[PDB]
Amino acid sequence: FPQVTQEQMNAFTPHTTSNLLPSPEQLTTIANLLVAAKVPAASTTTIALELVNFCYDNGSSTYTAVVGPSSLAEVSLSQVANIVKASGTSLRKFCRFFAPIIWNLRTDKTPPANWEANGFKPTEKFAAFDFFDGVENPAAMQPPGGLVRTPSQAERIANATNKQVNLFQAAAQDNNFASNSAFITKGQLSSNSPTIQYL
RNA sequence: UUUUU
Repeated sequence: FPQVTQEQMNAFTPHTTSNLLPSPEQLTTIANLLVAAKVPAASTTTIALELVNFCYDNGSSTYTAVVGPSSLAEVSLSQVANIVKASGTSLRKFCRFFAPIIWNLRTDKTPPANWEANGFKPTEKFAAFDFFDGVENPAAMQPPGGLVRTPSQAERIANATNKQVNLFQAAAQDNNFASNSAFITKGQLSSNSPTIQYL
C-alpha cells in the first residue's frame, strides 16, 4: 500500500450512501415500474410522496393496510405500495428516503394521526412516526432549503424509547420457535405468558 | 431487518 499522500486525500470524491435507504439500483427498478403503471414520467416523486404521507400517519410495516385513491393520477395507493414492496426494499426503507421532505411538508402543522394513542407526549408529537431516522441521514432526498427546524433532543429520545416499546409489542406477540409447524409449536400460539401486557 | 390493525 502506497501510504496515501496529500494530493490523493485532496482529490477524493465525497459520496455517502446508507443501507437504511434503498440502494440506487433499487431506485430505478421502482421508477421503471411506476411509468409502467401509466404514471407520468416527470411526476414520479409526487406519487411517491403521496405514499410517504400515508405511511407518516399509519406506519410503514409490511402489514399496513394501505387504502386510499391517489389525487394525482389514476393509480391506487395499494398498487403503488405493492410495487414498492418488491425488488427487496421494504416500505419503511422507502419512506426513509423521503423522510426529510415529509418533515418539512407536515411538521408543526399537522401531527401524525396515531400519536394520541402511541405513547407520545404532546410536546414531542411530531416524531411520532417510524422511519424518523430519515432526517438523521444526509443520504435521503433533501428539501431545497434544508429542514425547517432540526429535531429536538426530546423528540429523538422519544422516537428511540417508543421504537423499543413497539418492538416489545410485536416480538411479545410472536414466538421464539423458528418454525410454524405443529410439532415445534405444539399448538401454542405465543411462547410467553402475560408479561406482554402488564408492566 | 422487526414499529399496522
